Amino acid sequence: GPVSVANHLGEDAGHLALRRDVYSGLQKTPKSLPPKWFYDTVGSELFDQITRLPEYYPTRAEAEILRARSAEVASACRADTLVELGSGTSEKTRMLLDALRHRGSLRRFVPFDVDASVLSATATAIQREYSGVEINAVCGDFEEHLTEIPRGGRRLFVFLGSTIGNLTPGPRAQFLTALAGVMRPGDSLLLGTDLVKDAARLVRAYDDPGGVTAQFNRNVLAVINRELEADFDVDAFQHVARWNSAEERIEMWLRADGRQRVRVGALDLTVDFDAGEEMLTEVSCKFRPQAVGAELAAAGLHRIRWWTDEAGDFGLSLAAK
Ligand SMILES: O=C(O)[C@H](Cc1cnc[nH]1)n1cccc1
Repeated sequence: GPVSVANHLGEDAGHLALRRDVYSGLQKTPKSLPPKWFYDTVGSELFDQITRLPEYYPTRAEAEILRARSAEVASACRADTLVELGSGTSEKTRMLLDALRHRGSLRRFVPFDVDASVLSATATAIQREYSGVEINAVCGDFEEHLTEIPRGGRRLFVFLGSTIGNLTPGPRAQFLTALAGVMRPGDSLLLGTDLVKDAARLVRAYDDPGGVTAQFNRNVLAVINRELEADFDVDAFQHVARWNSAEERIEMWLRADGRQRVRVGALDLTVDFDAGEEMLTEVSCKFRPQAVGAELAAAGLHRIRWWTDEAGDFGLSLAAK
């Protein structure tokens, strides 16, 4: 089947994004940075390791549900088109493509991510594995290009791994409304959400003893050093995995050991950390089963299936327009 890659991000859309977020976030109280900057190539290789740590259940837990329920997903949604908000490199992507193909209905695949080079490699791979699938890959972001996803057929939009947990409730409803807004009736969304559980287990999942997560968190300082010509003393920031009980969310902070004075050249800006000051680099919202379905409803989607792993750790929702 034919490939297409359509690119809607400027050649430097990523750099200007990085300059804006760092400039704004290094000047607020407390300092905060978006988590999307974790995922350069070094960072992406660290995230590949996190998914295989014993402490980090979410990848395994979702995998278990999908290894069991992918057929039922394909049966209930009847889609001929799989749209992934994500790069399409997962094993779980092949689970869902397998289900639609086994159902005799796999006609089209639409990966939707921001790195065109990842999309082009994904399309090549999928096009070799699945004869007779059209791979319409889209390079864009959620804030402006969800309308660039192709029309027609019955579409299953997929957004796994509790990625939506990276969105606090304000931006989260703003995303679900936009997505449901581009969905046609008969389309359906598959959404993974990590569930509230024992806080001791939540905190260990985000601070593994060897510190693979610690390097992942600190890696944000390396990306800023390199792409904005800053001088973070990366070794003098400490990984801190916090449980925010009232918002029911994990938080990833960097605590500054000793007063730091960092200068980001490309921005012509100097920031200051007091000794022990902590910067927010991620939130990882955990969910309750009723609150997920209710939130889907606010956006105009009606959950028809909810699915849990054998242990109750992770939830997969299937909702229709
Ligand atoms: O929330 C998560 O556990 C991860 C990020 C992360 C893993 N360990 C520390 N941070 N994730 C998954 C989708 C989007 C972010």
